[PDB]
Amino acid sequence: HVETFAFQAEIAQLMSLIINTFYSNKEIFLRELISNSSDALDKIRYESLTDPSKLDSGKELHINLIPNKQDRTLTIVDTGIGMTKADLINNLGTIAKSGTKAFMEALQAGADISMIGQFGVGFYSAYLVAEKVTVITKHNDDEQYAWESSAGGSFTVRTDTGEPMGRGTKVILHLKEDQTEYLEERRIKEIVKKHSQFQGYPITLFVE
Amino acid sequence: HVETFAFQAEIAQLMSLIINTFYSNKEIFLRELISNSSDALDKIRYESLTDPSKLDSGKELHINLIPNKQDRTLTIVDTGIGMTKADLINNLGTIAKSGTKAFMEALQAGADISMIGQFGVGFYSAYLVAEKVTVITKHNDDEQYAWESSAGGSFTVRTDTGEPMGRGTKVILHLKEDQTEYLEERRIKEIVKKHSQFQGYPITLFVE
Ligand SMILES: CCn1cnc2c(N)ncnc21
Ligand SMILES: CCn1cnc2c(N)ncnc21
Repeated sequence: HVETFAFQAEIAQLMSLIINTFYSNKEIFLRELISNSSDALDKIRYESLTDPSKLDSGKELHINLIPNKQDRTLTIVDTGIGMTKADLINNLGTIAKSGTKAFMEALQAGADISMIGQFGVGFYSAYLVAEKVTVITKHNDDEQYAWESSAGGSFTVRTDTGEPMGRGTKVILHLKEDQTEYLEERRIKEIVKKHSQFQGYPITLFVE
Repeated sequence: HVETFAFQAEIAQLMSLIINTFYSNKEIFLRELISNSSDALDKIRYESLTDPSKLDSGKELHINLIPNKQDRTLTIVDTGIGMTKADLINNLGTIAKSGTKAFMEALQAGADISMIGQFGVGFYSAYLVAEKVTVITKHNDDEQYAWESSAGGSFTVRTDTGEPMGRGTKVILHLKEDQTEYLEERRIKEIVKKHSQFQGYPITLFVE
């Protein structure tokens, strides 16, 4: 079945600022989520150094970028450590609150939105370009789940019925109608080469 | 007793470049290590969300900066997750190698040293200002250890005899003789306010 939850009020308010506030360097959402995938991979790798059996769910450590003009979605796939039910419901929220509140301070007090990842809340930069975000995720210790929000204050969590992925995370961006440039091959290569490309696992772009 | 180990050749070569290569924005070492402390704290906090008993070794989550003109040392203390014997010997090394090799690519191919933390190897920026670095560390699952290097290719690891700290990490910088400006109160406040001060735990400076 499906459970509906409210965002914490500060995450709710950050999400409203991102959605509305007119801002035209929206391409940063992609380095932020590639960066989140990098971290996830570092974590399952690190864990696998004292327990090779954590990799039983997959040896491959990579990030895939999969545009789809027909569904109008850009998907970021990584084979990182994934996320548990408590992560999606309570735990990531709690860790996010301070980063959030602080970021909202830096926003109304000078600084620009490109600095979201410096406060550990880059994930929400998805809402620059996406109307709905769907996250399919699987951690060694837990079931596969789907998390979904279109913002406006709430989110859903159901255990995921569909195709098993073994371990990792798949962020599905349902792109706003004026944001389709991010489904184009060379738009994508340009950003990926531009920003993120220090770290550090293979980033493969799937051509349609 | 004391065990002596060789650095991996790429860490050895990064450490030589940092030590020698004349470079005059050396104040970045401090945001890099404050940033490492921030991460450590995020990790023990995150872990404590599904197991409050991880905090049995200390509820306080903070970073202390302790200059000492007499011993000529600047110490960074955090009550983060700390580091185990395998972390100091094998595990952090392994995770560092790619970041390292890549950073050395960016160094001889344009980019400047301020970008060390972007490759997850900021810790080594200590050697801009320190001749010897001593690290006292304690993880819930392991004994207290001391790690020490003056570079030139090797490092030591002994189980730490002295004053128990409960949990966390204490980075002791034995400052080079021309680097004593980093023992001054307002030098320290200036850098700490300048760079790092988005995230996100209390940073307390101890006055002598
Ligand atoms: C910070 C939480 N978080 C955000 N993105 C991810 C991810 N792709 N994999 C695992 N955890 C994540
Ligand atoms: C990346 C490894 N690492 C570097 N610094 C620390 C630290 N203070 N506490 C825990 N781990 C650390």
